Amino acid sequence: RPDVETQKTELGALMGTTLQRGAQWYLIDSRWFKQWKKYVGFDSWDMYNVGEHNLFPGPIDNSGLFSDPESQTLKEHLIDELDYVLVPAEAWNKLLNWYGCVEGQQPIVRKVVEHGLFVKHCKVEVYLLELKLCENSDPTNVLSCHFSKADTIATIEKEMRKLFNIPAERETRLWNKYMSNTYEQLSKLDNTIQDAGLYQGQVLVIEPQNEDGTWP
Amino acid sequence: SRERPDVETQKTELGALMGTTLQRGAQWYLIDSRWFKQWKKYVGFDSWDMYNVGEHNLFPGPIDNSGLFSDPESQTLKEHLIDELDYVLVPAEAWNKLLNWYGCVEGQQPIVRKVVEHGLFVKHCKVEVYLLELKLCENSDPTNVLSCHFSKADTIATIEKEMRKLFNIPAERETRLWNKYMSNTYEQLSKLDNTIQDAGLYQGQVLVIEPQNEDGTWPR
Repeated sequence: RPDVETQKTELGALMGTTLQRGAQWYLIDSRWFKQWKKYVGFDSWDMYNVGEHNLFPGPIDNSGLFSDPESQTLKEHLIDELDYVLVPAEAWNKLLNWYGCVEGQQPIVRKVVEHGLFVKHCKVEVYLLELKLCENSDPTNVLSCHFSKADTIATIEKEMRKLFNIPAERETRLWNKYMSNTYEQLSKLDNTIQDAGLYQGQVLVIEPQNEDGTWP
Repeated sequence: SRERPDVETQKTELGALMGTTLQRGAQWYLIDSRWFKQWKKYVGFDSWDMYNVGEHNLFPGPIDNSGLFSDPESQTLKEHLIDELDYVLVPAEAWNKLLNWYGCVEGQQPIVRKVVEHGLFVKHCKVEVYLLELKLCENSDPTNVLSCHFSKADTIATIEKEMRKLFNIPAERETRLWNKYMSNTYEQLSKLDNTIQDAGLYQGQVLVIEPQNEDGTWPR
């Protein structure tokens, strides 16, 4: 880990990284990151470095972002710039090389996706859609799976063929079980998961065409 | 009194505004996404629909933002609204067209916000939907606290400029600005240079300005 002046410079060179679709960004609790800035005097370019030595932040600690310490599920309702900051891969690597991280904490990496109801703009997708997937012929075998809001219904079917070994030449119908025994067919495989209005923990069942031609 | 062109023209005029970038100082408007997604379906903005586009039963009616207020009367914006989920932001030209075309529910004012540069690391232009509220007070009258709203991009110096105004403090009079938030002790806000976001001030936080006495002593 080089001295604070050098850490300010190397990370300052990354100040202007733009969001590009598909790029990976990392979350850092802003408690840790704000302390780091005070330590290196990041928000101040004077002849003499202004960092505060006793604010040495130690290992990167994201435990504040976690609902559970064991599982490191992200808390819900975190606000960018308030609860955490987003750093490009290059900056994350520098900070991690320099400080290490709290034992057990996996890096919080997320991808840039393009979205918008009107104007399109990029953002880092911090919360993915969690779905429960199962196969018509064995409704008890249920798998949790996470999808991007920008992924399509096609993405989902494809994933389900993979998880349940449904031949790609076979015919399928995808059903949203949105109530006890009430189902809607997902047939517009072209559109995004948002366009479909699926909720977190939503149950989807895929139904393969029987080998004879019939339909369960 | 109402000019509204056909849906294809509506689609094209708004489509032409989609290349608008966020620029510091620009004014953008919030529209409840429920209204806006219905307008998109009505005009076939995303895809053509042979059975629904232009049809009267898709007409979205007057722009209605009431689902965005926490207070009907005062039209205060709910907190924790999510961009692209609860509302969409549109450029001023687009807002003008939509309001002209459709009007709005009687009594509703436009929800207008400005683009600022901010960020804890990378600085981004973003529409600032929530200003930061701050309680301000003189050292000599801690019972008199005014509430003010500041941009996250505003500087400590901007707050001092404003506190001097409110409490009538002469330019040549020196001041100290004090910040005590969950602390046990007053910290002095000394770097007038940095932004409210840099300084990490919190919503509804109190801060106090202490003017130097004329004789040179300090009140604390």
